[PDB]
Amino acid sequence: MLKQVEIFTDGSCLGNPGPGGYGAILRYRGREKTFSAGYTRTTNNRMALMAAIVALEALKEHCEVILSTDSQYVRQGITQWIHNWKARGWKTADKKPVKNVDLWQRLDAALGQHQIKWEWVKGHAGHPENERCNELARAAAMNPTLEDTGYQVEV
Ligand SMILES: [Mn+2]
Repeated sequence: MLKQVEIFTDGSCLGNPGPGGYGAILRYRGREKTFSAGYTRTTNNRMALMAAIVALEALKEHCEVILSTDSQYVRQGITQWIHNWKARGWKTADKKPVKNVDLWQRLDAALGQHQIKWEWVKGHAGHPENERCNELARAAAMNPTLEDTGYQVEV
């Protein structure tokens, strides 16, 4: 009846923009899979989206996902803009390209693959997993090996 999985995520960036990284943990009945990658020039918002995107796309079957993130930006996108974006060809109020459309569309595609249960956490603090994701994100940010291809300007 759909395996239940828990995903923890964290995006971290040394600047705005600047080197950044994402950290994600996927827990299933005890065991977990780690995901991390560093980029030379990106933003915290994009890394936060990427963390979720990567964890979700790694699932090979429909699952019930409890997705935890401390990103206020992802929370706002998910809870207040995603709906209208799709129902509008991904354009703002006065018909204009939405910021980070490349990652939001990719996330939306992965979210539609599962039964999602978002968990809006307030920072790492007392969440072992998210704290762990932050560590991985920072570590990747300090040793970036990829370019955030979908990032240009508009900041
Ligand atoms: Mn964080």
